[PDB]
Amino acid sequence: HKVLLIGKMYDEIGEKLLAEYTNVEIIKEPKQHQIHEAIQDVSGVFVRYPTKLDAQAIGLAKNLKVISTSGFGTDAIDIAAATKRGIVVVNNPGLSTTAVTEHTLSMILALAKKLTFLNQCVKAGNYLIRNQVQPIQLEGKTLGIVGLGAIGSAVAKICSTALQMRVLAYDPYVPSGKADTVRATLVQDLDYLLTESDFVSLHPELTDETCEMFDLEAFKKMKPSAFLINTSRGKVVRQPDLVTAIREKLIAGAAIDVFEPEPPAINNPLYEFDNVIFSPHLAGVTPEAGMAAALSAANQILQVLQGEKPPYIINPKV
Amino acid sequence: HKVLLIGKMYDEIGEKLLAEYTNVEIIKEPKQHQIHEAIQDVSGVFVRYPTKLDAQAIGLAKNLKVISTSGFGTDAIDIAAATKRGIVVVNNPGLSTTAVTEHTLSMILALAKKLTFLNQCVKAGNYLIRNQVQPIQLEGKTLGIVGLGAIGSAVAKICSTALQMRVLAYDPYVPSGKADTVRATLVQDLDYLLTESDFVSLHPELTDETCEMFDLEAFKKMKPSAFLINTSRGKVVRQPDLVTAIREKLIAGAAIDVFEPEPPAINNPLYEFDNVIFSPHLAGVTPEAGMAAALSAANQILQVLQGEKPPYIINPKV
Ligand SMILES: NC(=O)c1ccc[n+]([C@@H]2O[C@H](COP(=O)([O-])OP(=O)(O)OC[C@H]3O[C@@H](n4cnc5c(N)ncnc54)[C@H](OP(=O)(O)O)[C@@H]3O)[C@@H](O)[C@H]2O)c1
Ligand SMILES: NC(=O)c1ccc[n+]([C@@H]2O[C@H](COP(=O)([O-])OP(=O)(O)OC[C@H]3O[C@@H](n4cnc5c(N)ncnc54)[C@H](OP(=O)(O)O)[C@@H]3O)[C@@H](O)[C@H]2O)c1
Ligand SMILES: NC(=O)c1ccc[n+]([C@@H]2O[C@H](COP(=O)([O-])OP(=O)(O)OC[C@H]3O[C@@H](n4cnc5c(N)ncnc54)[C@H](O)[C@@H]3O)[C@@H](O)[C@H]2O)c1
Ligand SMILES: NC(=O)c1ccc[n+]([C@@H]2O[C@H](COP(=O)([O-])OP(=O)(O)OC[C@H]3O[C@@H](n4cnc5c(N)ncnc54)[C@H](O)[C@@H]3O)[C@@H](O)[C@H]2O)c1
Repeated sequence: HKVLLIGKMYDEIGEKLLAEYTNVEIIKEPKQHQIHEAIQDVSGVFVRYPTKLDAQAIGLAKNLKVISTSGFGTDAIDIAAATKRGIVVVNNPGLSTTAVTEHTLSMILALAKKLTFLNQCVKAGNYLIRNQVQPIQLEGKTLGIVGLGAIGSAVAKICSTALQMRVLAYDPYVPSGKADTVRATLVQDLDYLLTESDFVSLHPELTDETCEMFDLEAFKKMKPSAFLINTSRGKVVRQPDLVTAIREKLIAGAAIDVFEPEPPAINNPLYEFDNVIFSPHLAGVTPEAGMAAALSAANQILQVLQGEKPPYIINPKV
Repeated sequence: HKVLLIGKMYDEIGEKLLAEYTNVEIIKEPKQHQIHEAIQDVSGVFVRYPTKLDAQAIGLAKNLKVISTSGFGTDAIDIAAATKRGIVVVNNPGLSTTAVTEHTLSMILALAKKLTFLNQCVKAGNYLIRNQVQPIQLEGKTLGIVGLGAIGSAVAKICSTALQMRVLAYDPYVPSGKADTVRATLVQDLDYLLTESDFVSLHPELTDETCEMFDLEAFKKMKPSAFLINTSRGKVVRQPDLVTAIREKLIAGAAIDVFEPEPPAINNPLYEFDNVIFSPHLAGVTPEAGMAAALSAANQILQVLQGEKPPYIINPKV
């Protein structure tokens, strides 16, 4: 059996696991022709997010039996083309809770302390900015969490207890006792969260219900002094609404790690604003998180080649 | 009685407290001649850090009975000239523990997530940096704390419990039980802290013993992958040693909020490096912290004018 890695894994341990049982070829940032030639006789494919696996490549891969993404997202793979050939598409979700939690805290604190802005002011000799702008004390402020899942709960717990924040959570699919557990208050009215919050951090699953759930109307209800943090999925925010909200001062700032579409263009209208900070979809990509996802991707590839059913099938009908 | 504020307070509540009992004049970023004319008939003086109160101004102030700084630092005031005239010099220390704790966490997390760097990479269209640089997971890393006082203990507590870090503390004037209380380990050998730590955060009092205690030899013992965080006092670091340490990759980065001297010059050699981030001595300057220091400065000014002894006398011999 031969296996093709389109893009490197997040940690070489998954590659050595694969090399012990299959013939592996790795290609980095490939052109389409490289993909076409290397995929023809291969049994398994790994795809480093967010590069795309199209129907032409899938059709050219005569022996292909398993496709594994690098993380949770499967929007870059032509899943329909893979199910038509009966090819298993496999996921690697939920291995980066701690990484994203830490990343969310870093971005909440960064906005609160105005870190990126005050850094340039000092590097530009404007230390006298001490007399103009002031950092925000997180203690006693209200954090609003959209989505009280694995990451939302962990962020909720740290902010209420260690950082002494009041935390509200909006999540229609969770009991109020789950908020109590992490010292938060569940709220059924998103409006109450939006009007109450000094910081809003998005952690919901991307559904039809949450797609673009943060639009202009939401940004109007938010405090003008409040900040948005999005480490969930890019589609949760209606991007031009955020541009307008930032421009017209409907909110005070933003920190985002997830874009729509991905990769974002080099002329994205949000890059202009100084009160909007960015990270290139790395909240879940620490060495520890990458090692878990790499081992998970290798394992699910091997199990399919050995006929054992893997845990994270995206198209269980095949 | 008349009172002069050289620089604004960190919150207008101390000024309204003063105006209720005295005739107040406020001057912002003044030239020396403004200070000389406004100080002659005044009974009390407030000095916004870090502007200087020199012996000429103190000699021109015939009715001056109390000088209060804005915060802990008194190095900008000619204390010797004030004691020669029997003038009380008063401090306002210890009112910003929570502010500095939060600020230290923001800077530890910022360095760990490479925040300022990854922000420019996205704003410059280099989202593909995902494949080059990776953030650091704080869980299980070793934090070394120099100075287990009010702020050091609070930082220690949050990092060991909420952030799941291993914390070592070096502090010759503290029992090992104090480290146990915040889930840290006291270490008597600074070398052990330096060689063990992935992040070193400075929180000691500035003494002869701690002055420039972080020099080149210390930076050599630190891990090349480790980061320095300094929110204590600028004199704790030998500044050109840090420039050398950063240049020659003895440490991996730095986040500093306190300079030597203050204010720092516009051509400070550290501004060049991208792995060194800055804030203009604002770790203790949140609205909540400023309001406490402002009320404390007003109160100590009024008590001296009313002959009641204030709590934070710097020259108790007068
Ligand atoms: N973590 C972040 O990246 C982050 C988060 C929030 C805010 N910020 C930035 O921080 C700055 C402070 O804004 P704010 O939230 O405190 O509200 P603000 O009312 O805009 O700022 C308060 C004071 O700072 C002045 N100011 C604003 N921008 C300035 C600048 N570039 N240079 C010098 N002075 C400036 C304002 O003067 P004028 O009204 O005359 O301009 C005002 O006197 C803003 O530029 C904002 O974009 C950055
Ligand atoms: N919070 C912060 O501000 C902070 C903290 C730490 C590090 N940093 C910065 O982050 C960058 C990553 O450094 P590292 O700690 O991960 O060790 P590193 O070995 O210098 O970087 C690892 C990979 O990233 C590449 N790299 C370094 N700087 C780059 C740049 N400006 N643009 C594109 N690629 C770059 C390196 O390529 P080459 O070896 O060929 O250059 C190497 O392949 C460094 O520039 C460092 O100064 C920022
Ligand atoms: N930036 C990254 O690298 C990265 C890494 C991993 C995950 N993520 C994303 O972060 C987000 C959170 O991940 P997770 O592990 O906590 O997922 P999770 O499944 O554990 O929790 C998601 C929550 O969303 C809630 N939710 C569903 N509909 C909602 C709605 N209309 N309003 C509010 N909440 C709703 C669900 O009830 C659930 O509690 C996900 O979107 C995931 O794709 C990002
Ligand atoms: N950036 C800011 O805005 C700001 C604000 C307030 C305080 N600070 C500074 O932060 C630092 C910490 O403040 P704090 O309130 O916790 O003071 P603190 O008095 O409560 O604690 C200081 C600690 O330093 C310890 N120490 C003394 N000598 C030492 C040595 N050789 N090695 C290691 N430790 C030693 C003392 O035993 C004490 O525990 C101080 O230097 C203070 O001036 C900065």
